[PDB]
Amino acid sequence: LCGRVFKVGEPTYSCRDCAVDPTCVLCMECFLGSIHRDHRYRMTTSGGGGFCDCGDTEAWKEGPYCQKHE
Ligand SMILES: [Zn+2]
Ligand SMILES: [Zn+2]
Ligand SMILES: [Zn+2]
Repeated sequence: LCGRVFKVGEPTYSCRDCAVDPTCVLCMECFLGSIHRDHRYRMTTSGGGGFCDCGDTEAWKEGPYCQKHE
């Protein structure tokens, strides 16, 4: 229920422990309210476009939702 579309220069966060593949990402809001802030995460700046995968159970091996969207 996030669905945020990233803007130019916006940080995106993946979790190296939980992402199903390297394109699985969270926006800043969802990352900071998720279990993955305590994991090995990777921040990549968006060039614009793409979207947050919070809530997609097929994107995450654990912790698919943040506290705001669960
Ligand atoms: Zn989000
Ligand atoms: Zn969320
Ligand atoms: Zn994780």
